[PDB]
Amino acid sequence: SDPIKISIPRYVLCGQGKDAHFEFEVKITVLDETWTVFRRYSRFREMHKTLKLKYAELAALEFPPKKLFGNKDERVIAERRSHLEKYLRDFFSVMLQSATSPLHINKVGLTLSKHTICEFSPFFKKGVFDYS
Repeated sequence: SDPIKISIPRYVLCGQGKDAHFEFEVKITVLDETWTVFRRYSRFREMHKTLKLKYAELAALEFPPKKLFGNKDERVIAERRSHLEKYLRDFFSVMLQSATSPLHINKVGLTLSKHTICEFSPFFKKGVFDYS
């Protein structure tokens, strides 16, 4: 009844020195299949810019800006985690509603599986550190 579930349960520190940055643990579930990808903010933002020019309705979504107080402060990172989570959830909400989308709700007896999502955007494909 609710075909695509997503959460961001935690964020992890990657890299060493000043090249160290945060990635977000994205847990995705479609039907009864779950997998997890690690994605930094930049990758979310590029995903949004890329997909917005292909599906105009996404422009009604507010993407979270990166915040000028303290990239060093984990409280900032935690707020960002919450916001990215809400964003992904709304992203799929819109993509389930929009008729010209490959994700649209009319495929939910048919062709919507891990595969539809993974192909829909390289953002959701299992790459290196990602896992199922």
